[PDB]
Amino acid sequence: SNVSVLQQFASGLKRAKAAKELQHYVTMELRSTRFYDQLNHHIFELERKGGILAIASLIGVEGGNATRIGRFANYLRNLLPSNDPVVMEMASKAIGRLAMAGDTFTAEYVEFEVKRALEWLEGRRHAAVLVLRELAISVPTFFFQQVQPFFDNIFVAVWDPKQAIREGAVAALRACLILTTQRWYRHTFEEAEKGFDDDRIHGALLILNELVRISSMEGERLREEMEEIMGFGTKPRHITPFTLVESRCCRDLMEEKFDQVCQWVLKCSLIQMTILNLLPRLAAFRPTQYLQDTMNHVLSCVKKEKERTAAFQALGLLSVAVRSEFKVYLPRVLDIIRAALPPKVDATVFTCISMLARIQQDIKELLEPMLAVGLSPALTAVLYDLSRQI
Repeated sequence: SNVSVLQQFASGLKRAKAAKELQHYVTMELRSTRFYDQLNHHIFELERKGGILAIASLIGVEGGNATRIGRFANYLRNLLPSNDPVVMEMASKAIGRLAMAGDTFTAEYVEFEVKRALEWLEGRRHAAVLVLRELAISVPTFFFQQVQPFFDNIFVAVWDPKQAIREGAVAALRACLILTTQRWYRHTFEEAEKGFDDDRIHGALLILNELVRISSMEGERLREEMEEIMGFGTKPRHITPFTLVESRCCRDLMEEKFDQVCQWVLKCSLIQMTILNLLPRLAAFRPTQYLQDTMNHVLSCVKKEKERTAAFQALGLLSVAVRSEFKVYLPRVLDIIRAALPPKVDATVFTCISMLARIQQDIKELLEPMLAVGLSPALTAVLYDLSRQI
């Protein structure tokens, strides 16, 4: 569109931007090459979010080509070393979209990014971590090419005093460990124990919970389903239309967690959040001293604010995991819920009530306040699942 194209580009660069990007992608679906490259260069030079949007959308829609990959690789390699937050995450998304394009240059580009990430292992460390996460999720085959340098550099870079590095690198370790288990463990456990022996608390807890959770998917399945929250006999139309190491170390994992949860009860919110997330899975793997250590932190956090959601989620997982011994704290849990509801966050409280059902006739008396709270999709789905199961 030349002039109109440049105008729309400037407008998008200066909700509305998202709509403009979507329209541009839809137009690229139907649809010169030099003009498109020049427009991309103008938006790139000018703001950065619009440039990355245009580059990624045009690449993904129009399809990867040798000239396009060669011209846009320089733009990406210029964006990566220095940029601003949020824009970096968008750039990493664009890198992932280019990675999953499925071209001959994809292997070279992925190896180049992985090697530079390893060399790096703060707009650089976080960028490398995000790229590693995306490549692990998208291309396990080329992500498994470098595993020993992966572990060796990450086990040193993670324990640096940073938060975003921890958040991303733990997820990268999640993907790597999942791939390894589907297809190292001793080195991971040794490094985690050395680090554990307030920054060096939640990282070790996460690393141990990785082995515990991968060994036992039952605890993770409930969390995944709650986070998300025809017939064979039909006659087809007569006219067809056109168409081991994680089990033997899990004990030590739970052991080094029952003490950390008791120690860092209120040290340096983030640590409490991670502990609340990780305790129920460990108890689900192996439930009284561990149970008491988990109960203290969970019950303490439930009463407090800014952690009620995750604390109740952990409480529900604990109720599912421990059936008989958990009944002692039922009056405390019910009283806290009956205190929290009248103020109306409570959607997750309803979900945890559903998981607790996942029973007694007292639920008939408990029906009235939940209904009196009000309408919510979580409440409706919880009631429907309750009627299904019981």
